[PDB]
Amino acid sequence: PVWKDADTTLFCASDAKAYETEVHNVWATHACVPTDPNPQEIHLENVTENFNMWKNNMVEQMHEDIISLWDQSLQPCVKLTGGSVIKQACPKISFDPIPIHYCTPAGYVILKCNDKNFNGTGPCKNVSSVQCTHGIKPVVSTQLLLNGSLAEEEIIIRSENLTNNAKTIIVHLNKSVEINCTRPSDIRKAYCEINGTKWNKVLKQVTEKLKEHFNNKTIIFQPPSGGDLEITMHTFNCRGEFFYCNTTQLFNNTCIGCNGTITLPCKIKQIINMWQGTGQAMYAPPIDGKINCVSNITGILLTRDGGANNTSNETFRPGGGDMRDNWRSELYKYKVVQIE
Ligand SMILES: CCCNC(=O)N1C[C@H](N)C[C@H](C(=O)Nc2ccc(Cl)c(F)c2)C1
Ligand SMILES: *[C@@H]1O[C@H](CO)[C@@H](O)[C@H](O)[C@H]1NC(C)=O
Ligand SMILES: *[C@@H]1O[C@H](CO)[C@@H](O)[C@H](O)[C@H]1NC(C)=O
Ligand SMILES: *[C@@H]1O[C@H](CO)[C@@H](O)[C@H](O)[C@H]1NC(C)=O
Ligand SMILES: *[C@@H]1O[C@H](CO)[C@@H](O)[C@H](O)[C@H]1NC(C)=O
Ligand SMILES: *[C@@H]1O[C@H](CO)[C@@H](O)[C@H](O)[C@H]1NC(C)=O
Ligand SMILES: *[C@@H]1O[C@H](CO)[C@@H](O)[C@H](O)[C@H]1NC(C)=O
Ligand SMILES: *[C@@H]1O[C@H](CO)[C@@H](O)[C@H](O)[C@H]1NC(C)=O
Ligand SMILES: *[C@@H]1O[C@H](CO)[C@@H](O)[C@H](O)[C@H]1NC(C)=O
Ligand SMILES: *[C@@H]1O[C@H](CO)[C@@H](O)[C@H](O)[C@H]1NC(C)=O
Ligand SMILES: *[C@@H]1O[C@H](CO)[C@@H](O)[C@H](O)[C@H]1NC(C)=O
Repeated sequence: PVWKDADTTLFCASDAKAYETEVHNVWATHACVPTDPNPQEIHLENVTENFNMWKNNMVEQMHEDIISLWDQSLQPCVKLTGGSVIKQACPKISFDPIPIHYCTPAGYVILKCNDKNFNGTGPCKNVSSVQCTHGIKPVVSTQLLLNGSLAEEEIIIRSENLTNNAKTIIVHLNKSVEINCTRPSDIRKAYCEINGTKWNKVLKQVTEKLKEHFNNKTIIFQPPSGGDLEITMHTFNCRGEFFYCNTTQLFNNTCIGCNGTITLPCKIKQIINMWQGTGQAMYAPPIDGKINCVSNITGILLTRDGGANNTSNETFRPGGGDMRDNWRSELYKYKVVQIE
């Protein structure tokens, strides 16, 4: 077996159900093939391969997919794009993401890093070859990574350049923390419940691994200092509704009598700034009754403050400036190569 580094157009595979009206199933039924019924993972013995999650074309490929999934799936009452206004019908839709497998065509193969504490760049000594990645849910989110996979041993810090403060940091947790978001039966006010004990325990460990990477300086968390609501708030879609939740209680440092349930104030917003970059979208008011979603916090997006090089401290705020890193945090151990 011999291969070289290569980019190629991938196809997608799903367990999408053709009878479903849910938009991710609708999309993957007409835009993906069925899941590999006999997927074979092939260990490459005493091969060491280099990987680079920040320089990986599958990320931009998955990105183009999720954009076209959202363009076909969501129907706003009004789109505000490039100085024109298009207004269509905005019926409520069924929204619940499903895992998407990414697969190489003929003559290419996907390599998978399996070293447990791989950080995303550098050599991997435990390499396998696969035909499709594992099922990845396209969870659109800010501040927290939701419903993703877990690191298998220690918590991992991922960055293209930790000494560059403009590069987003991906925190891969080894322990999921549940975040239970409810809009009960003003109709836009909602709330997310988190186990404070669980979260403060994990974040303590996040601080200790960050301190391992910032030469034992004191690690401080802070809320985002300004921006649009999509930045200052943890946003996500629960059943077609766009939730905006204040996380200031999560990135508090004293709790690093607060060991019970954190209750995060949330609001369902009709008008949003589109993460596609294309502008302002307006949706209809939320459905009647209780809107609940229980998700797994599996990672944190952090950007570190600048100008503290002569300081005792490093101060980190939640979030990043590109949906692509959400995809990166599940595609980090994957690499396409051309078979030579
Ligand atoms: C001229 C600029 C237009 N710009 C935007 O409209 N922006 C600016 C930035 N590129 C990305 C921002 C974002 O994160 N939106 C979002 C929407 C829904 C969910 Cl569920 C979510 F988690 C996040 C939105
Ligand atoms: C390499 O990874 C495999 C698959 O995840 C796992 O069984 C173990 O960590 C390693 N095994 C060998 C033989 O290196
Ligand atoms: C990733 O691992 C390499 C060693 O292979 C190391 O040089 C690099 O700094 C690591 N990245 C981070 C963000 O720690
Ligand atoms: C998670 O990682 C930390 C170190 O990063 C470690 O102390 C802790 O035991 C790990 N937890 C689990 C459940 O593996
Ligand atoms: C990381 O960022 C710092 C400051 O932004 C820069 O001086 C350094 O050259 C960068 N390292 C790499 C490997 O690009
Ligand atoms: C949440 O994480 C647990 C393990 O931490 C896992 O068993 C469960 O399936 C996850 N839930 C979702 C919706 O991914
Ligand atoms: C989520 O919260 C609601 C109300 O706060 C509660 O009724 C429900 O049982 C909770 N679910 C889980 C899994 O904690
Ligand atoms: C938080 O997790 C602990 C274990 O870490 C568990 O015993 C407790 O029930 C949880 N508390 C809440 C409020 O969910
Ligand atoms: C950082 O702190 C730990 C404390 O456990 C210590 O073992 C380690 O040697 C320190 N490293 C540096 C470079 O100060
Ligand atoms: C989050 O809540 C705090 C008070 O708990 C408030 O001061 C802050 O302005 C809120 N964030 C936003 C973006 O409104
Ligand atoms: C995470 O997965 C659970 C179970 O599939 C789902 O109910 C929940 O809505 C998901 N969260 C998000 C933000 O998609």
